[PDB]
Amino acid sequence: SSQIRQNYSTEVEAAVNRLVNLYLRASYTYLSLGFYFDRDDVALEGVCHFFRELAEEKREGAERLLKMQNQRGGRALFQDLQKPSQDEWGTTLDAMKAAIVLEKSLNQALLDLHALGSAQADPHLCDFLESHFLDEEVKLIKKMGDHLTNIQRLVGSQAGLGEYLFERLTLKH
Amino acid sequence: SSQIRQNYSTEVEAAVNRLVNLYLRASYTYLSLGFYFDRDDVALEGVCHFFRELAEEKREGAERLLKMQNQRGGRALFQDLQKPSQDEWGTTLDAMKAAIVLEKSLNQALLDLHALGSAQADPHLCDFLESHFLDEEVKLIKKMGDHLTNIQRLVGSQAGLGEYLFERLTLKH
Amino acid sequence: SSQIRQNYSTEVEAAVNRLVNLYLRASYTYLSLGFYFDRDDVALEGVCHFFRELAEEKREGAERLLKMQNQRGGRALFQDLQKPSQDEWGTTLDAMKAAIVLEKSLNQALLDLHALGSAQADPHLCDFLESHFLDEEVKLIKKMGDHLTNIQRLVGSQAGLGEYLFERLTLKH
Amino acid sequence: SSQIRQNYSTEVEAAVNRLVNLYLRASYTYLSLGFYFDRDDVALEGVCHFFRELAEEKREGAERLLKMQNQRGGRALFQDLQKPSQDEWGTTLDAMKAAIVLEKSLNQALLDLHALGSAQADPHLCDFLESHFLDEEVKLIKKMGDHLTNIQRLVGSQAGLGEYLFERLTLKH
Ligand SMILES: [Cl-]
Ligand SMILES: [Cl-]
Ligand SMILES: [Cl-]
Ligand SMILES: [Cl-]
Ligand SMILES: [Cl-]
Ligand SMILES: [Cl-]
Ligand SMILES: [Cl-]
Ligand SMILES: [Cl-]
Ligand SMILES: [Cl-]
Ligand SMILES: [Cl-]
Ligand SMILES: [Cl-]
Ligand SMILES: [Cl-]
Ligand SMILES: [Cl-]
Ligand SMILES: [Cl-]
Ligand SMILES: [Cl-]
Ligand SMILES: [Cl-]
Repeated sequence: SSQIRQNYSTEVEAAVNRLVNLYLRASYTYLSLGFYFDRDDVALEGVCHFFRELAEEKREGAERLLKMQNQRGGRALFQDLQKPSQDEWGTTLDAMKAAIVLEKSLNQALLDLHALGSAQADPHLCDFLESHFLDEEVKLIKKMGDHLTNIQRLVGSQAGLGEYLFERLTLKH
Repeated sequence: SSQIRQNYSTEVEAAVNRLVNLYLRASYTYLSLGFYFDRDDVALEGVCHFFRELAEEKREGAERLLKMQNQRGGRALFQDLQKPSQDEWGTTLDAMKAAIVLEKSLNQALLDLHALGSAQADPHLCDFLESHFLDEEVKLIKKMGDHLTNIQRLVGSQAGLGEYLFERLTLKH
Repeated sequence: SSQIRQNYSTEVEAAVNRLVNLYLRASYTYLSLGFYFDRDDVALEGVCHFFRELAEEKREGAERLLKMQNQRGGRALFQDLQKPSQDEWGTTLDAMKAAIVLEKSLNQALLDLHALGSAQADPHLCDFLESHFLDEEVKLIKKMGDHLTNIQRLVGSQAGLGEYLFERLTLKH
Repeated sequence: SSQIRQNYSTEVEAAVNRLVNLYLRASYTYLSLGFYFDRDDVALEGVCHFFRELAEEKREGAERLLKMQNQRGGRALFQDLQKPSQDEWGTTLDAMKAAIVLEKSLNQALLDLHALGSAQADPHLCDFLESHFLDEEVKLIKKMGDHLTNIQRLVGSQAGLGEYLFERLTLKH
């Protein structure tokens, strides 16, 4: 491919491009989740901020993958970005469940790429994912699960009241 | 009218005087809303502060209109100020709905003056309203709508509890 | 649509959603332009930084449109994001010409939305575009044109040499 | 071997000693490259500094390997250091190509040691190489490739002029 490319399979190169597309899709999903909670008829500004911050983190993930692709001598290829799965996201409970599902899918794609790298004997790819993605995803998913449990505990008691309290007393605003 | 007056119609001059009267009326309404929430039998001090601050903003709006009237070479004319529409304002929900209606009426008067200025080819009037009124009104109305949604969410759960929480955890105090 | 919506046409609401999609498309295009110049076989890091910064500005444009859509009581709707028009962008000259074409298309969409707002008598939309988009686009397009002229002057003399010099002595790095 | 040695194969111990010899050889090569560019008849002081800094980094690599060898309870063994492959290194283009070849050979030796560690089930060796060598080598090789492209772009235009410009405007001096 390149003067610099060394030990970098076409299979990993393509899988990295696909991972960029997944991260950018996830970023777009979080942009939609954030602006839904800014609606005047939803108006949970801590929830909007929580998802806007995730939008930024997923775009920064994609950018780190793209930097690595060029450092390896691979070639970035972009594809269309599919729109998010919903236009309206329901309650904070519904939204957090959607978010966990999303992150679990990202985490499965990271694990699938790690396994490809291991099959291709590409230790720099495995190190990169271990250094910058896999621990961050486990930590995020635990935080989301904690939030889900707290929202569940709250909305089981009194849904509107509970959703307000969660936004006010757990989420940053 | 004046050594300085230029491109400033009698129709806009009169409409500006009427707008001053509307802004001062709105200021008076917010003074009544604020002191109602300071009643010992209502006692929502964040709500009182929210409306007292709006009272001040509407009087500052009127004063900016008056400064502009004199900068254009128009003549300020004051009329009686009608008392606010209610003597007691109900719950925080009722009060916020009254406030949104009030602001929407101010915003319609601004839009009507903008349209007059455009019909009279008065771009300094249009710039002035765009610079100092129209965006501020859209922003305020969105904030009020956000508050309304949060109060609704709260009082649908448990009215007294919800009203206390909103005052404590959304409004500044 | 909403408790707050006032003077906000369905035609402008839809056109704003389309403008968000154009700005996000442009952001994606600039992401591809930036990472192309980071290729080891292209390696113009000031050019990469110039387009990455534009990527960020166009995503911030989209986010400002989305905030305004919610402030007006419109509803954000997202569509698929088409991939950029090229996978490889040629020389700095070719890339800057692509970028000017892109910005001129954004500027035409802004002008078309301004004209719709004027036809719908929506002065808050016109103020918003005048305050935050139209001057910034004219300024950017002039800068790009200046760059284009300098690159042309350089590559007409000695293409590789000239492209290096432009990157080193005009672009930030 | 030792009171402390645990899970540390003789095969990895020997391969580490060989890697020390390769890193010290590379350090010596970069010392020769640096002083060649300090010749009065070559006189590219940014190029001299670039290779002297690499000389230092490769000796620090060797020293880190030696510290790890002792931390594992292996025994350092030193062999003769072969002289660099050339006495005169040509142009900056020629020198950077020599340097990339050198670094690719170091990177292949690191990958070969990683594979040995994986075959021997030595995760501390794999972690050590991933923490301190493999990412640094990928980053260095990308930088060198970027430099190579820029030098090529320059010397294709006007060789002496281009080499001066690269030294002056890319390399630190
Ligand atoms: Cl392959
Ligand atoms: Cl396509
Ligand atoms: Cl690993
Ligand atoms: Cl806020
Ligand atoms: Cl007149
Ligand atoms: Cl009277
Ligand atoms: Cl105007
Ligand atoms: Cl107090
Ligand atoms: Cl309509
Ligand atoms: Cl679709
Ligand atoms: Cl305007
Ligand atoms: Cl840099
Ligand atoms: Cl052994
Ligand atoms: Cl010997
Ligand atoms: Cl490892
Ligand atoms: Cl010196």
